Amino acid sequence: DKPCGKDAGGRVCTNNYCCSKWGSCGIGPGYCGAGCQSGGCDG
Repeated sequence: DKPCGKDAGGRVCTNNYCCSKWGSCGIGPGYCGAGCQSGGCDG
């Protein structure tokens, strides 16, 4: 499995997902909240 965000250069999944603080792509409270490095986040 591969990184996103700071541990990749910024990019995320092709879907409107969010990048968690350690490079895991997906959706959830710590993915799209104040944890978000990049992607379709709410904050």
